[PDB]
Amino acid sequence: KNIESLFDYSAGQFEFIDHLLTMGVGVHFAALIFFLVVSQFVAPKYRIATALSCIVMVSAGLILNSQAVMWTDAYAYVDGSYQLQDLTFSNGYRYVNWMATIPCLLLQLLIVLNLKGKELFSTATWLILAAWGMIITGYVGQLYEVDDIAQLMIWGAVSTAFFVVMNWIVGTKIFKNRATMLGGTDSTITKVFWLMMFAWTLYPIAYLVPAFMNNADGVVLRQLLFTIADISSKVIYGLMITYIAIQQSAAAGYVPAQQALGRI
Ligand SMILES: *C/C=C(C)/C=C/C=C(C)/C=C/C1=C(C)CCCC1(C)C
Ligand SMILES: CCCCCCCC/C=C\CCCCCCCC(=O)O
Ligand SMILES: [Cl-]
Ligand SMILES: [Cl-]
Repeated sequence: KNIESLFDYSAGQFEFIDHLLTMGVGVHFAALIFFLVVSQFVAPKYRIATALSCIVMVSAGLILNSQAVMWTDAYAYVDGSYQLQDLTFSNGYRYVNWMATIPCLLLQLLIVLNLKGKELFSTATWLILAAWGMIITGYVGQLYEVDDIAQLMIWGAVSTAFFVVMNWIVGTKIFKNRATMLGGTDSTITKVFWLMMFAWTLYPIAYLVPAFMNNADGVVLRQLLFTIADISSKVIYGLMITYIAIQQSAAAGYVPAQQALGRI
């Protein structure tokens, strides 16, 4: 049902996609160790924001690892090209993983925004419901990326509605709570919003690839877009969230944070 299944791949195409996914695994697990070691310099009220980046690194790292092994399982070099064998490859498992990773990305944002108690629980709930609506409708949509492009588009429109409403909740909370933020991170959090808008918008662009580039090079482009988007939305984002957490920790008088920033 996926466009990947439609084509044979050149050695170049096949190896590049393998390299993209493998590099993706390496970057996320390398970043994992960074987040782990810097977590000790985060104050208790923010430390979970850094822990969530560790959780996202392993979650994303495992889905990329799984996609890479699925890629090599599904194809073999036969008569001059990589051709589909008995096992299958699908991006559908990415969508399932988003059900977990996207709530984690959203939660760590709410934490460094200094949301607490009732407002934190209510905002998280609405955000996660919006994200789940987006992911599920998008998942259904991509089941038709070969059979029914028109249906892919309509589910995509519904998904985009959830996306836009989710982004409005995010923007509203960021620009409202910006003032509460310490150590100059009221400025930094604004860049985080725009990083999110940019990186997350790459995913619906990837979703539309079967509509505007239905060929083997389109398959490569989609994996390339996922790689840019994953690294930006999880790793670069996590680094900024953790930077914000440490800076606010230091401004709040957390000595390990103050000492850590002092060494650099
Ligand atoms: C780390 C993974 C992330 C941040 C995934 C984000 C995914 C999206 C923003 C998905 C968006 C979609 C649409 C807005 C419409 C087309 C269907 C989706 C689910 C790809
Ligand atoms: C934050 C951005 C992260 C960037 C990750 C992507 C790094 C590698 C990017 C690709 C370089 C272009 C490779 C040339 C493609 C050759 C076409 C092909 O062989 O199929
Ligand atoms: Cl604290
Ligand atoms: Cl993920």
